[PDB]
Amino acid sequence: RKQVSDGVAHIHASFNNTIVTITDRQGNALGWATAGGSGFRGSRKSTPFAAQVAAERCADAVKEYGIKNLEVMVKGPGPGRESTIRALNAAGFRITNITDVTPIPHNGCRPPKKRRV
RNA sequence: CAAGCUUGAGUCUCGUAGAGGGGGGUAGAAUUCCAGGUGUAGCGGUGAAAUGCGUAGAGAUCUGGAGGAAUACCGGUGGCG
Repeated sequence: RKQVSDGVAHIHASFNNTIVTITDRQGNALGWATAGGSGFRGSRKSTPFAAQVAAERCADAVKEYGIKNLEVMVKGPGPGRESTIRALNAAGFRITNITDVTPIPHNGCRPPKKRRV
């Protein structure tokens, strides 16, 4: 548990959940928190409020590392794309960059079939 | 039947556009898998769940590798056959 002061907030904003992982510049994870692990199951898990409290709890899992400036890498179409960024900025964090890294295949693999719901 | 004619039908000259066809090569993004680092209790999924994966360390993230398939943007009641 040494001091970093330079982190990256990897937000995995899926349709069903939101996973926030704070790593250093190299990519080694220091702490993480999810919407499902913050007391939300089912319908409450895929909400911007659950993502916000997950970003709040993940920012507390790295208080021993003393991060002052951290990057934001958003990935996924689900809710909590901007809610986690707001919850990270409100937690006393200097957001230096925000980046969308959602994977886009250049017409690669075949996706599953449509749901006849 | 015989001889014609050039307007139908073709040949030649010079260019133009095109996912037209057959063969070979190669590029990047992504999925999956394998090995390793960080890291910890969830992940995944749904109307809600459960089956399923996960403390034998999953999911997340980072690095390297393997393999196959299809070619985002261009891209368009656009083009060729």
